[PDB]
This record gives sequence, C-alpha cells and structure tokens, in this order.
Amino acid sequence: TMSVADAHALIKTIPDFPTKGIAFKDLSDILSTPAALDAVRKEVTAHYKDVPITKVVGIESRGFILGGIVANSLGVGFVALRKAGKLPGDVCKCTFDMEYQKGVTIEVQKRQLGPHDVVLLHDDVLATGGTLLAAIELCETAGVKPENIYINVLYEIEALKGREKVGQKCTRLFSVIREHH
Amino acid sequence: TMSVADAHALIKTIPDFPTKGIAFKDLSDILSTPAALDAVRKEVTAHYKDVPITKVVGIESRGFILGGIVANSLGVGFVALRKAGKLPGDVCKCTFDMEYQKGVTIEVQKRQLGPHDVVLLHDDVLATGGTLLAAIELCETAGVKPENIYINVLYEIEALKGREKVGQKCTRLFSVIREHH
Ligand SMILES: Nc1ncnc2cc[nH]c12
Ligand SMILES: Nc1ncnc2cc[nH]c12
Repeated sequence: TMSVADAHALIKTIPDFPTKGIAFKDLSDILSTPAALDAVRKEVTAHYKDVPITKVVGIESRGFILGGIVANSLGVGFVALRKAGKLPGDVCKCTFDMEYQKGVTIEVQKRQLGPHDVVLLHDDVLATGGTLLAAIELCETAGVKPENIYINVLYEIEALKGREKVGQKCTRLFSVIREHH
Repeated sequence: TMSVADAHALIKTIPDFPTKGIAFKDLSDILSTPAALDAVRKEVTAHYKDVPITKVVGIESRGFILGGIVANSLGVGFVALRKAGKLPGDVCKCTFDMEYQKGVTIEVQKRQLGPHDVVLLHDDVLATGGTLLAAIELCETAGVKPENIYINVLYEIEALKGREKVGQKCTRLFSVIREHH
C-alpha cells in the first residue's frame, strides 16, 4: 500500500509554467494513481474525524477533484467556489490576487452556506495564500462564523509563507504534503 | 434515504444563463446534499461494477466533482481533460464547440492514457454532445481503443439529441437523470 510520502514522490515540478519564473507543482500523478489518491484522502479524513464539518468548500477547479472526494468520504455536501460568471443564481463575491494572476473575482452561491455551517475549505496548493484568504472572506460574508472554518491543502509551498498570510483570518490549516527543503 | 428521483427534484433550471436563450441546468444542490450525491454516486458505481474501468476521465471543471468521487469509489485513478493552457507537460489537443461557446480547445496529458486503458468519460451535462465527441477523440489520439471507452453523464437533455451525435464515436452512454418531458 502506498504512503503519503510515496504520493509526494509522484509530484513533478514544471519550470516556467504557465508563465516564466513560476515553478509549477503538477499533482496530476497522485490523482491518476489510486493508491496515492487513497493515501492522501485517508490522511485528510482521519484528520477531521472528530471535527463536525458540515460542508467541504472546494476552491476553484483546482480544488474540485480531491475536494469532492473528501466531501463524499466525510459524508457531507460539496460546495464550489468559482471565478465570477460561472455560478448561476444569487451569489456572494470577492476580488483577490494569486501567485500568477492578479485581479481575480471569486463567487459562491448564497444559499449554499450560512451560520449553521462548519466549513472545510480545500485547495490543491497553498502558495501566496491570496486565494485562500479571499475564500475565507467569501464564506464569512455568506454567514459562516470565523471559528467554524477549517482549511486543508494537498500541497504547501512553505517558502512563500502563505500560512502566515492566511493566519490573519484562519489558523486551522492542515497541509498533507509540504515542499521538500 | 434519498433516491435518484429525489436528487432530480433538486435540480434548478435557470433562464438566460450564462447568455440569453440558454436554459441552464444548475446541479449544485445535488452536490451540496450528501444523500442526493450518494444516490447518484451509487447509481453510477453499480452500473459499472462489472466493467473493467482503469481510469475515469472528467471532462473539464464541470465534470471534476462527481468525476473524482466516482474514480475513488471505483478504486481507479482520475484524469482531467481541460481547456488548453491549464495542463502542464506533454499534451494531446483537440478543438470543438459546445452549446454556449464555439471554438474551445481541450487537452489531456499524454502520459495519463494509453492502449491499456478502459476509460469511463464523465461529464455533468450532455447537451449538444460537442464536448463529449471531442473528448472521445482526445482519448483515442492518446492511444485508448474505441471499444474501451464508456460514457457517463449526470444529466441528459434529450431534446438536443446529443446522444445520437456522440453515437458516431461511442454508443455506451449512461445518463443518471434525463430531463423531464
Ligand atoms: N506554483 C504553483 N503550482 C501549482 N499550482 C499553483 C497554484 C498557484 N500557484 C501554484
Ligand atoms: N444547458 C446547460 N446547462 C448546464 N450545463 C450545461 C453545459 C452545457 N450546456 C449546459
């Protein structure tokens, strides 16, 4: 059976992608390898076994794959947070900046979150933390209480100190894998 | 316990979205309601219980959520098919047209699929079938054999006869829910 470390070994670092100067972390092989995906999924689910999560909020398409898997594994519903224009109906919005794109607008359907929810935010990679900080804000504007937000990321690039950045709004941050030094 | 019909009742039809003249099928409430998501997931997994699927290929972000859930449930890897520019590394490409967007380019990482694979393509909604037809093409260019491709969609809008369109390349098409007449 593969371990989280084995999953880690499947990650590829692609230079100058999408734009030059950006070291892209390709997590694709963890997702296409069942034993590696199970290892990472189990790590997340065990971690929140005693946390009364009511919804998993996947941050953009990048967080949909494992986000959905975790939601179904925990037995809670999944809610998508997407760039503006993709979600229909009443929505809450917020504008932010991420590692290789500045001026993005995220949205969430108003009806999917509120005061009663305990949210597990999920993102594939934690870089500058701009996307996550914006995501916490959105959840809170929708009515989720600050103390009821937890964060999970598959891969953390500690060098960019995104953790401290996000720590201004949420300090319950669990990363499955951290970039090797 | 909710049934597939109950899941169906959670779907909302949004008029003139994203552009006027388009009747958008909002599947969001099935995904945020665990009992409805379980009902649909179970329907898909039972259906392919005896099919030797080796990979689930989710068609764009729209197919990532349930696509990932099905992949992990079946115990196979998940492979993303995305619009051009989003996937890094060597890729196979193809250009198509969908209900409210003409001139889209889809891609798949070359290394994720090949001759040995039995693919379950998954898309959230089957409309004109342009996206699916293009997806089958991509899989085949990557090396997947025509007889080794199966298709699953969560919701089928039969009125647009996408099924016959896709039937030119693949006739193994299972839709969980079909639009009411
Ligand atoms: N360096 C990086 N690698 C992979 N995904 C992201 C997303 C933001 N920054 C990234
Ligand atoms: N009418 C429609 N509703 C929801 N999703 C899609 C995707 C293509 N056409 C659609």
